[PDB]
Amino acid sequence: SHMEQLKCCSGILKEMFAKKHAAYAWPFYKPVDVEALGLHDYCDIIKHPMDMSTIKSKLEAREYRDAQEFGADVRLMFSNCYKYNPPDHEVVAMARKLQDVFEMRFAKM
Ligand SMILES: COc1cc(=O)n(C)nc1-c1ccccc1Oc1ccccc1
Repeated sequence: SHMEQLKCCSGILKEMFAKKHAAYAWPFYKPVDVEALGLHDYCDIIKHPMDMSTIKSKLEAREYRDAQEFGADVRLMFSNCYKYNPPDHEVVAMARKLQDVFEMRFAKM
C-alpha cells in the first residue's frame, strides 16, 4: 500500500541522515549554499535543486503520492550533483556512496 510504502521512504531517509553515513551524506542534508565561493553558477546549471531536508519536508506535507515520487526526488538530488560537478570531484564520490545506501534500501522495500 502507498501508506506503508511512504512509511518505508521515511525510514530510508532517516538512515541517510544517520551518523553511520554522515562522512559522505553531509553535502546533501540541506539546500546547496548557492552564495558560497565556487557556486555562483549553480542556479544556471541546476534548474530543479533538491536536498534531503526538502525531501523530509515534502514527506511531512504529503507531497509524494507513492514511493516512486519520493524516489524521483532522491535521484534528482544525486543527478544534480552528477550534472553540476566535474566527474573527479570529491562530492561526486560522496554522492555515489550515499546513492549506494539509497538504492540498496529502495530495491528491498
Ligand atoms: C562543489 O560544492 C558542492 C557541489 C554539490 O553538488 N554539493 C551538493 N555540495 C557542494 C558543496 C557546497 C558547499 C560546501 C561543500 C560542498 O561540497 C564539497 C564536498 C567535498 C569537497 C568540496 C566541496
